[PDB]
Amino acid sequence: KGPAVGISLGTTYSCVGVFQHGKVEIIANDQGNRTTPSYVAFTDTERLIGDAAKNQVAMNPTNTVFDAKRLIGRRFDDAVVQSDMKHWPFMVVNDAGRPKVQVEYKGETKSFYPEEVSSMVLTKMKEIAEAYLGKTVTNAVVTVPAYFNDSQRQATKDAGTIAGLNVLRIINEPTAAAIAYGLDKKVGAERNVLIFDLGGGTFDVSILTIEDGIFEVKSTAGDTHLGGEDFDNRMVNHFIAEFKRKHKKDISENKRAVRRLRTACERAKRTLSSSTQASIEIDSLYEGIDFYTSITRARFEELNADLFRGTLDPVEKALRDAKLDKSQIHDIVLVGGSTRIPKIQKLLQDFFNGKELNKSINPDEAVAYGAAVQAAILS
Ligand SMILES: Nc1ncnc2c1ncn2[C@@H]1O[C@H](COP(=O)(O)OP(=O)(O)OP(=O)(O)O)[C@@H](O)[C@H]1O
Ligand SMILES: [Mg+2]
Repeated sequence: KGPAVGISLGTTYSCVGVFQHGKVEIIANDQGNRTTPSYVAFTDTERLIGDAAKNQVAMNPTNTVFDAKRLIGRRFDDAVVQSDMKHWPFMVVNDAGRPKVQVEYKGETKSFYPEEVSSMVLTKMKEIAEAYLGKTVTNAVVTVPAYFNDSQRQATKDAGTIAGLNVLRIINEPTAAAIAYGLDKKVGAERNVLIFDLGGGTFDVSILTIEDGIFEVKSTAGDTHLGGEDFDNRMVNHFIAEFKRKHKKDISENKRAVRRLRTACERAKRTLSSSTQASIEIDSLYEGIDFYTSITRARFEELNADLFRGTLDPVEKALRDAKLDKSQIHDIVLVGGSTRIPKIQKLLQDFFNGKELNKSINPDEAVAYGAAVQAAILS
């Protein structure tokens, strides 16, 4: 037949994995990345998806779509939608109560339902899998946050159908993470697991109680507007200030300068999770001025201190609601690309009085990993 795949669809990135010969392989895309941006772009001549889309965002703000996960399954009159709209550089219109994204493709203006944008990303993932597997992918298990209602889940299932994917099942992201680590095996005991998920733009904390294979979400908390992007922003402002100090030039207005500076920062941030310092080299940032500088892990940590620290409040809240003390949680798994940050790992352990963190599986691949296993058994 055909190997069912596991797909995680995140607000900023997506990932696809497959279970074969007892091992789960996370499939790398055309650029060789193990995760693909959830970006879709429309130009005069083409429809760009993934890395190709994100790589040209500075040029096409109005026709480059993202955050479709924040729209999916919702209405236009939805307070959330009404708030989010204020920050997207693309158009969201009302179509009989449902929101739609309006872009210009090949001179003509077009509109898409949130699920159609997601189906585009889903198609890229399916494509990546097939290119690797050398076979056509039909069956799949897609992940969704635990707090998604039936409409949001419906729309995700739909986005899968559009892409020609037979969605075997939609499972929660935290549950997929648990399965990745094997925290679902029956041990004739009640296990309390805390899933700490800090991705690109969202922060989710979920306390699961696993009784004989059966998962039970006891509490959830977090911030839908706190993620790795907020950390990048802090770097940007910092460097803008420095440029204005060394050159007496404010580049805030120049959207190209800022958007290129941001890309440089996000990159330096990743290397800061291994090295203690990274350099920023950008040619002709503003006018013909080349911006050559660098940051240390120490400085980076200072810039996001309050943010990193504030991460513990949602954790305290989740425990409180679940009616558990720090000592009652058996396993803590790290999920989301942002958890690779050292200071975040330290901060969490200290809170759990030195308890060991589960983090051998790349945190941004954990959900995909778990869905792959789940997909495997489902076939
Ligand atoms: N080494 C690293 N250090 C810090 N952040 C990293 C590292 N590697 C990846 N990231 C960050 O992880 C984020 C992507 O996380 P992930 O791939 O889990 O996102 P996601 O599921 O789309 O997230 P969400 O749904 O929360 O937005 C980006 O902010 C990226 O900068
Ligand atoms: Mg994620």
